[PDB]
This record gives sequence, structure tokens and C-alpha cells, in this order.
Amino acid sequence: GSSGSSGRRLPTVLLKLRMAQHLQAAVAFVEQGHVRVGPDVVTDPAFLVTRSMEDFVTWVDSSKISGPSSG
Repeated sequence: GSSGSSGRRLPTVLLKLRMAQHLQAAVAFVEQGHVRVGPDVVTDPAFLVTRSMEDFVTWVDSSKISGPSSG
């Protein structure tokens, strides 16, 4: 309960955001450079992300990914 930085593995954040199927799926995707965080692309799953960055999570290439909505 101190002031600092609370980051979590990308794999965990992805699973929670229903971005991936299983832990192995999220981890594999990160290794294949499928998921990126903000202006910085992460390749390792051990990568820690902060609540602030959590919202700045996007897929390297979401061309196929559907979603007619914008915002």
C-alpha cells in the first residue's frame, strides 16, 4: 500500500480484456509480436503494463479484426 507503479504482464491484461483465449494464447501472441502497447511494441509477455497503458493496448495488425464502430 505504497506510492509507486503497479504493472502487470501483458498476457494477463489481454486475458482480462477478453483479447486472448487462454494464457498460452496470449503469451504466444506477444512473442509473435501480435500485440503492442501504445507507441511501443512489446514482444515479450513478461512486459509489465500500467492501468494507464492498459487502455493504450492495441493489436499490431487489426486489419482482419472486425469493428465498424469508432471511438
